[PDB]
Amino acid sequence: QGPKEPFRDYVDRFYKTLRAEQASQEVKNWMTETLLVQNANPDCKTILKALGPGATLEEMMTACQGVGGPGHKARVL
Amino acid sequence: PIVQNLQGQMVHQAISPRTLNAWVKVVEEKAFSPEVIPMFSALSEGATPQDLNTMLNTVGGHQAAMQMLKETINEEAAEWDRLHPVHAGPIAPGQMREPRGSDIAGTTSTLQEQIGWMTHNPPIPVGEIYKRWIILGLNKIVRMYSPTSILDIRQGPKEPFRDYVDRFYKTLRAEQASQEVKNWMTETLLVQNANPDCKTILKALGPGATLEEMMTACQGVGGPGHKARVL
Amino acid sequence: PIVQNLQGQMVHQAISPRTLNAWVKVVEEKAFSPEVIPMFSALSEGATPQDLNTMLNTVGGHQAAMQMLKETINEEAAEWDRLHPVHAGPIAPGQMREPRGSDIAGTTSTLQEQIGWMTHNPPIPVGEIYKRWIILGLNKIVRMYSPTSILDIRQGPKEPFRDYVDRFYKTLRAEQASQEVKNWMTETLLVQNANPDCKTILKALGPGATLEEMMTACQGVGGPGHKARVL
Amino acid sequence: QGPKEPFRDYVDRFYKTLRAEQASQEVKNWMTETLLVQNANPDCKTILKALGPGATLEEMMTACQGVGGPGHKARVL
Amino acid sequence: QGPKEPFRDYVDRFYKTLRAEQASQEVKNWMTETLLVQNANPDCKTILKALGPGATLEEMMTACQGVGGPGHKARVL
Amino acid sequence: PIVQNLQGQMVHQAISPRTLNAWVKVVEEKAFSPEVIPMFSALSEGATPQDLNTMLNTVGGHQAAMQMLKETINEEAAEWDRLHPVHAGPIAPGQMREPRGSDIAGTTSTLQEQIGWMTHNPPIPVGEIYKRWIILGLNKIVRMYSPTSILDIRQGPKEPFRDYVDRFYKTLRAEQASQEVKNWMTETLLVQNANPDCKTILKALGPGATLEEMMTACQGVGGPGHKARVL
Amino acid sequence: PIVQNLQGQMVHQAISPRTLNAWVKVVEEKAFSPEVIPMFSALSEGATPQDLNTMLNTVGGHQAAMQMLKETINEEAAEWDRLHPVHAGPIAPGQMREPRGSDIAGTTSTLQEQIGWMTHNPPIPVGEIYKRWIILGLNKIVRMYSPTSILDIRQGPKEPFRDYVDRFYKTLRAEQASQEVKNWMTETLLVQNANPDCKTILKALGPGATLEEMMTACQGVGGPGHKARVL
Repeated sequence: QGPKEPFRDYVDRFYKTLRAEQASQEVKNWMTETLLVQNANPDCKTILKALGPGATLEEMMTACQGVGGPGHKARVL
Repeated sequence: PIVQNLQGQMVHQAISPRTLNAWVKVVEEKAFSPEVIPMFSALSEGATPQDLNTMLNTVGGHQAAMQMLKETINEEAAEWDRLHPVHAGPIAPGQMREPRGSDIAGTTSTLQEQIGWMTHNPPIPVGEIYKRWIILGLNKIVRMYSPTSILDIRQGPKEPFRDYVDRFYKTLRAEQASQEVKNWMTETLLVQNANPDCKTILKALGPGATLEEMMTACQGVGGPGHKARVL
Repeated sequence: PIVQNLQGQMVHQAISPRTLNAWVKVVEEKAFSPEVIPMFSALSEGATPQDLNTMLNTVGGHQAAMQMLKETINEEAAEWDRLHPVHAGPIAPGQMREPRGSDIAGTTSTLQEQIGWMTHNPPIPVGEIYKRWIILGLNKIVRMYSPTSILDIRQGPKEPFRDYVDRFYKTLRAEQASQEVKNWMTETLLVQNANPDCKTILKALGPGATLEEMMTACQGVGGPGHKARVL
Repeated sequence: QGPKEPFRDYVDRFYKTLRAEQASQEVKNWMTETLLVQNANPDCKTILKALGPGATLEEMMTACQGVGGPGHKARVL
Repeated sequence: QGPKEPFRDYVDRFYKTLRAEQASQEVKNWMTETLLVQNANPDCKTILKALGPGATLEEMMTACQGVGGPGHKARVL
Repeated sequence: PIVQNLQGQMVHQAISPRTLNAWVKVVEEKAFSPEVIPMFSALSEGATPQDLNTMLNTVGGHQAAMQMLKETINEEAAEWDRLHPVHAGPIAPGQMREPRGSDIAGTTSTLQEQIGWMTHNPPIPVGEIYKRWIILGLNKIVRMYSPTSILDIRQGPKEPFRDYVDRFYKTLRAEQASQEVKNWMTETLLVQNANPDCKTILKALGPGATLEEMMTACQGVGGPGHKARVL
Repeated sequence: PIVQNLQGQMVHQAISPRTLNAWVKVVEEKAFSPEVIPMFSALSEGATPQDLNTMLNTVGGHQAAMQMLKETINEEAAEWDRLHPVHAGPIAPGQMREPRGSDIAGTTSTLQEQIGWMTHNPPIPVGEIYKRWIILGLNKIVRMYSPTSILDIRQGPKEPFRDYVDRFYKTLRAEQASQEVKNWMTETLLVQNANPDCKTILKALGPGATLEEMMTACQGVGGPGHKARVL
């Protein structure tokens, strides 16, 4: 993920190439835990690390609809 | 999907490619819009579990939303399997082996066996429950999509009542709440977030006001007439 | 909808997706126009209550207007047991329950119950009544859509009769009045609302002058009744 | 109704004209209901709009009787 | 009702003398509809008249809970 | 009212003088405050309508409110006498004749007769309904006595959450709304009418916490989210 | 509460007006102070959930603590029900149901029903349990009340030991920590938080002794204001 690249584009790019997985279901789950913070840009990585381990995709998706993209307005409630 | 009754016993016919092209076009045009959720239900006919995954699997770009939805389906399927028509141990020969959470879907069920448990004895609503779980996942996706809350909608200095109302209904559509709660709020929130000029007109409408009367009251130019000095 | 005649008894099937696509596109572009109202009546042959309900729920851009229609169906359903027969409550075993006000639509009664009372016993016009109520809602939407009144619509100084008369007809569609009263109003209307250039030749056709004769005169004069200088 | 014209003169002038109209009752009732409010002066029109739809001449005149003058307030003339 | 006397002050005074009236219950109720507006000041009276005929004490109190002071935009101190 | 069981069958006794004097003083001290509503129910020990009516009849200065309460009680009696069974005119000998809506009232009933229906034939709940009607009228009075309402509550620029919530708790017993609505209102109101400094603190805590947890979060931060710290 | 036993069987008498006034006045004048907790034990002679609930509901302006306390009671009732589910559901004919965890709450069960399981059949201490739950709620409330914390206490320059020791003991009331931990803390805090002039006196007194001996020395040396200033 680039510094000006939004989180949603990065997630779509990950899921789009994950279609071509050609690998185990166990491996996909195992990768999914680390990959999101691992390939993240420095701007969004701080939040992803703050959420930390033991978080589902729904929980992370909910958190990430609050951070937005570069030059955006803050979200609160 | 399964079809035929009065002209003989039901037969599973392959879903139309025209419908698949329309689904791709709807996804390209407005993937995350709330209007997609009843459109999917409306197009769905003769629930055969295997066919229900075709809409999910033929999706283009927004694969991530479908993958998140599958985790919701898995949670619902597991909850159903363990708390509702739960079965585990031995069962008599020939029996349809009381379907498990994964077996309700095409994931661990093969088509000839699946069709067999649908047509041999009285209907089993396996596709119907699976379809309900998809609606529960779709309800989450519109919530994830939404960028504005119910309170974020306000009428600016030069913004018409018509376009203010449009935005209020658009965020209300994605609010996912009780019918009573939506109504109880609608009476005050429109008045609270309205611009001063229109707010005086709205404030004197009074309690128990119908949407039809609100539409007739707000129809004209909204010039001189009413005076709020009593509330 | 329920359909089948020549081959045997009627069977509940789904609306064509090809027709649904055609309906969706005209609704996207001509949403509040009365030209879509005959399409609704013509295409809704053999209507089943649940299927009619899907059309209302799948609304896009023009959602706010549709919410007033949702309220109207509920009020009409209530009126159907308050002004029209409430029809007791208790019923002897082996009879199909019979439809109460909310049972006319999809709100409280099931599809199996709807098909059951339309097939087992003489057909009940529940789909026709709901269709009638939806059309009544469309007439209300057209009424609220209207932006101008008969007195307000006056022909501009550079405006021709052909473009003015179109605005009068568009305005007239939303007036909801008896034909005799509309004729009675129409009689002096064209000379009353015409511009000064148009009025001199328009009133020169004789006593009153029928609308076809006014159109005939309009054809010969050309443009706003003067040659050249259009813009 | 002009700027200083009262409702009593205005309604009487309308009835003086109405009697010579020689036309069906439904047409008369239909034009009567909307015309009086529309051709009323701004000051009286505001009160007529506040009173609003429903009833017939008896209740409307009864309300107008209590309102008095050419609108605004009592203690002018 | 005086210039700066709110409805709450005025209504308490009206019921204070009604305690000592010693009259028929029907007559007291029947008189009350006219008496409340009759002894009201013109600023308060205009809004009381705007509520129209057939208005209960509860309805009048509900209106008087939103009238504001001895008439809005006029000093109370 | 009527009291006694172990020592023998029920005997009539009048209301205590300290209770009556305390009731007079509480009205002088605290007027129509919502705290008086549970206190009045506690003070009114033994529900005999004629004795309960004595508390209403001994009220001082705030007589104007009592007239509205009296009319409210008359409306409630009218509702009771109409909606619930009216019963036959004559009655079989030995029976005391069942109380009507107006029989609850002190004006229609005689005390010996009133005690009779609470000690001869099975006890009629006349006191329970008479108190219910009075409580319903007192509920209307707190709305009239209110100087502000929930959507008019707002946190000032320097106000700490303690000052803001002290005011909210004072108007809380003037809400008189359903628990379902009240829970939703409590969740929504506090965050949206908060000052910008407090909004950051509330945002940091976020949804998914108890009243105690939110209060603990507010307690720890100090002042409106920081203030003077001379240590 | 249910009064006496010597004369015969227990008799339900509503809470005394004098006790109710005294309780309401103490809450008003001392607010949310730690001293209100033993006063609650003192003014609650005879324990019945409904009567105890009425005392909480009679409180004036100071409603906020009562609302927080009410939520805490609900949690404790829920906890008792899931902690002990052994007697849950239907019971044999002749038994009056007997309390469930939620029936202990004054907002759940009825007054006659509450007395029934306190003396008409085997006594369950529901009132004493409700009092204990209230005390747990009060322990939580004094955390909110507290304005200064032990390590932030610094004795002023002209401030004497008598003000300082009083402040320390008053502050320590709301910590709810065990006596062994409190006694261990008490050993070093007194010389640590002391001002320079009083600190040397405590250092001089040194290890061993007891609070009476330390206070005896401090009381004997007098105030910090000297008449030479060797201090």
